[PDB]
Amino acid sequence: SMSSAIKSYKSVLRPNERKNQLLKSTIQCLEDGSAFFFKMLQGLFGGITPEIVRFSTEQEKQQQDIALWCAVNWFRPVSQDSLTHTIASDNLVEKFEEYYGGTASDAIKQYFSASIGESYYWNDCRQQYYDLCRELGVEVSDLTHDLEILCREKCLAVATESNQNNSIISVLFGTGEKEDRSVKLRITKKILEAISNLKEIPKNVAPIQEIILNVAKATKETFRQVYAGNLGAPSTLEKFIAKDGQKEFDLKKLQTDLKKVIRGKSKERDWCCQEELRSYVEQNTIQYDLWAWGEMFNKAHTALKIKSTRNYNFAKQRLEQFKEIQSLNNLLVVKKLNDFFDSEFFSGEETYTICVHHLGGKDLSKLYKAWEDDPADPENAIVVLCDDLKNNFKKEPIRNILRYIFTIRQECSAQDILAAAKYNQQLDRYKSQKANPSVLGNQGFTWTNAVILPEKAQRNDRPNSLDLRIWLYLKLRHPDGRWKKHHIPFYDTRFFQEIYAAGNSPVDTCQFRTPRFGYHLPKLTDQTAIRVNKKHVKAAKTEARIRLAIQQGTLPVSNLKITEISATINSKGQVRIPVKFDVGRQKGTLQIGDRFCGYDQNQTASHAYSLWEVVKEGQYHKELGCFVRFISSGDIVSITENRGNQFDQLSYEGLAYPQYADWRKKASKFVSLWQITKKNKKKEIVTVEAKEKFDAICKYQPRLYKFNKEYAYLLRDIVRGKSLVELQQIRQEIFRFIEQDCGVTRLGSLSLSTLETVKAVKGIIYSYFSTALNASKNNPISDEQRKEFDPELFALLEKLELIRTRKKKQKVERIANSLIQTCLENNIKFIRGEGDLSTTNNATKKKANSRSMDWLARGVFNKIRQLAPMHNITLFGCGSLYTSHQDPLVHRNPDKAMKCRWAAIPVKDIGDWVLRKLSQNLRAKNIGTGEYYHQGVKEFLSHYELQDLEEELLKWRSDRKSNIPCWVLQNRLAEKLGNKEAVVYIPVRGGRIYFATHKVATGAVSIVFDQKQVWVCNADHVAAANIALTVKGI
RNA sequence: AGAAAUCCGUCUUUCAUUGACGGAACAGAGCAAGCAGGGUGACAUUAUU
DNA sequence: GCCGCTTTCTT
DNA sequence: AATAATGTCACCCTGCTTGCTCTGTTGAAAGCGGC
DNA sequence: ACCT
Ligand SMILES: [Mg+2]
Ligand SMILES: [Mg+2]
Ligand SMILES: [Mg+2]
Repeated sequence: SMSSAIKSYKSVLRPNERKNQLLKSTIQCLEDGSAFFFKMLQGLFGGITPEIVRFSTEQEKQQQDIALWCAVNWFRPVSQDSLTHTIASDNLVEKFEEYYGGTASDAIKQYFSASIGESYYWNDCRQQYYDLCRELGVEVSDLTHDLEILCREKCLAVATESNQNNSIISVLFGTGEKEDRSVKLRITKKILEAISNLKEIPKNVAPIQEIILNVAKATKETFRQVYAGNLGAPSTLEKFIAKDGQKEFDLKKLQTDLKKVIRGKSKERDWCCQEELRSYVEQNTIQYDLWAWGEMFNKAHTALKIKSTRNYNFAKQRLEQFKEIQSLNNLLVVKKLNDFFDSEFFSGEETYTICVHHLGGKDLSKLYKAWEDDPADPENAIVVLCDDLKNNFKKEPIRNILRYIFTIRQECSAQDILAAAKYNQQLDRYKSQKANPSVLGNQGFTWTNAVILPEKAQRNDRPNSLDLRIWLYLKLRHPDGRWKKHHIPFYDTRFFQEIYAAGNSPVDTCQFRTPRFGYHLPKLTDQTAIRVNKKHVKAAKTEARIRLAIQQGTLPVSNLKITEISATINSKGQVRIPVKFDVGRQKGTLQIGDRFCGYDQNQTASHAYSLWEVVKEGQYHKELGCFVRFISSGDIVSITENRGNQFDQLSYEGLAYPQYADWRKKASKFVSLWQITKKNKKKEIVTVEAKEKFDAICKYQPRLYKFNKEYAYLLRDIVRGKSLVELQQIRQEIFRFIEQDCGVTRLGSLSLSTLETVKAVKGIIYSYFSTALNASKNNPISDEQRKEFDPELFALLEKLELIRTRKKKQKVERIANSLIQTCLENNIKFIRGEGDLSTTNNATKKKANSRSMDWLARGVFNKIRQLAPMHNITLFGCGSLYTSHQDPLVHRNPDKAMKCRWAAIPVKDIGDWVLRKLSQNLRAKNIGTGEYYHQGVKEFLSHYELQDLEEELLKWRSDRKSNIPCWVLQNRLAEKLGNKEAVVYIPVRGGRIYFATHKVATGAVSIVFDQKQVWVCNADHVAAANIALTVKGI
């Protein structure tokens, strides 16, 4: 079938005063009718029955909890604006049972027992339904009968059966002739009859078309008139009659569609309360208008259905969580675990929830073993495990909690202790968990056929200024209630460029006139002569280029064949323009010649991509079950130029050290004048001269943006113990750093490091405000106070955060663009990406969590997911586990194959940290990836013939005076490699080098290491290859 | 149908009226975390009496 | 053919 | 032993800040009468 | 496990 995607444009409307008033009144009208339908539909959904739900969910393959669907429609947490019949949560269960005829299910119990925010209140929508029946002056059974018709006609969304657009307005309040349903039902039933018992199932549809025409007593030219009275969109049966006749016949499918029609049309639409309901709606809104009532209904109905569905799923989830909690609730082990706070191993003012990560997690087991194996030295076992654990990502255990656990290890096993910690976390999260309130929301309203078509646009073009206006033609409601259409303009140079400007190209047709869709605008020259206001130049430039393209006759004509464009408008005048377009036919599974890629997301280094082809002959891959060939690997990059020099906006690290001496000098003059205040001995004040820290920062010659982050921290430290006078002087320095020369307000790339730098600068200003206003636990400060004290610098807080927000949005867009453009250029139809990456969690260090917040792994994946189907490129998510260590084309071909990662360190640069890592890795044989790094250390010693060192290398702990020095390893390696500048391969986690069996990374070179031929590859390119080769779902 | 308008943004000790460039959007609810001060509380290294 | 309205469509 | 420097780790608070998921929307396709 |  033909796949499609959606692009869109967003601007603000510019109506004159009179039309602005009309638009304001029309939107207010639509909004008030929306609130009315919201309350009325809340009432009507309060009125559904178990048997309506049963009928709507009946063909569902998984059985639905009908009682729970009833519940999520009968009782809703709601806002004060729709609260009509307050119910205490106490009574929820009881009242539900009264309505349901039986005991409330456990999932329903979880839904009722869940928390709600303070501005929300439980509302009994079934009582609201009864009172609505009274207001309408109809019997309850009558309105319920009409509700059954509505839910059968798909006019309302019930459970898993979605609504049929806005059809409710036409079906219930429409003024026109309707279908002859009995005719369609008879014809459909006999057609299913006739095709039920065929003694020869034809391969083509011609005999079946014969049968249908004979039953319907019509010809191919009269079937529509006979069957549907020439009314409505063509049915499946009409289009079956329309088919060629040599086309193949799917008997199963025709029977399925005919059964659908018999099921949906067996009961007629005989309303009981139609005219009451129409009078009610019209009195509470405006005189009947299909479009306007449709918009009101759409807003209200969407708002209600999304929350009912979410609460259904949430209640099921909550029941599962509750059963998991009550399962591992070992009363005694939990109680003694928490008795840690009531024991003298804790002297804190307050307690806190004990979690798995506070215990070391699984490794608590190991610790118990130590205690079994060497009692009466428990402190050393604790210290050894803690040192072995320490990870730059995971949060370290609480030493006293482990100390107290030793006390009770005879009574409480390791597994029961970790079960108890898991129970603590799960119960806490279960208790704060909140049900979802039904609220109208602030969605806008859509006018259909609102944009004047580009080829019909009124254009007041000048020789040097194209008419840049796009006009909507909208029906608006006047004070007398009359609807009239008015022209309202808006500007969008991107919508102008991509679609709306009048193309004149003799030979070119494209979908969107922008580079990623294959079109580039002409270059501006010395003849361009742009003379506009300063605040329009960029827009002017785009206009100029389009003008040039029209003058050259090279502006492509849009091939989208747009016949109507709709516009969605809100109360603030903003307009949204959706454009749907076809992207090609749906792809089949991998053929030979199909190309696919994978991408690896990195933080400090570039995202990597790896490009592969399915081949007829070549290297076989089991998991793909095909032959594959490596095309190429690379770094994801987004270059822009400054007078010929290139910059990767994604990775640029700013000026090298020697190139910003002046800037550094200025910072230097400041720090020589100041000192850091510190008072954590007693209340006595300790002074250190800031230059000490500044020299330390400048010692290892960082590049510009790292330097700026480090200097931001320094400034914050300088600001900490000062007085107001001092702060006034310091305020002058803070402004110079932020605003001039190399400050984040003029320089900084889209790199993660730059975002962290801007965050550190915000930290400076935050510390300024905290110290100035004497902040404390008993004296919290607010934004009101901060703004009153120093409005300008408080404004800089928001400005810096907006800078970060804009950087991050632009960055996500640019990463997706670079990868998609790589795919288009290398004819890639499939992308694999890690859909698995961590966001943030209590078990992770706050520094790593903050970095991950600025990393935006999920956002990047979502953006690639958004852009890929716009070029018929499929994106698959895959689990990220072990993708950095698998050996490409060897792992799962046929067996599991993994290796450590390596770094290329010059021998002179081999410091005590290398020994730390080497020692740790060697004495680190364990489950998971440690085994591969222990193996890598083994191979390292073998290759460099340093095995004699292994022994003492294993006794290496940090700070031991009898540790082997760096000069030892450096001198052996320089003995063997000849000099001090030759590289040494070291196994280190996160290293950028992978020793691959195969040449699976562009630019790899083969060496022999530990008597093994192996390709020295970029580790992230290896990871991208691993991701590309994965087939398993996430 | 009313000549005005950066649609929204990015890079650069380069800030550009011919510099180089990028983007489907929107609503509500929910969840997860971060920071600046301030408190608590454990450990570890130095360097001494 | 267009506009503005109706209806049904099982995608 | 014991004091005090400097660093690590964690746990809490007030009042702000952020990213991510969920469940949805931005209709399709035909005829009619009046232009 | 990703992430260094
Ligand atoms: Mg990865
Ligand atoms: Mg700038
Ligand atoms: Mg990687």
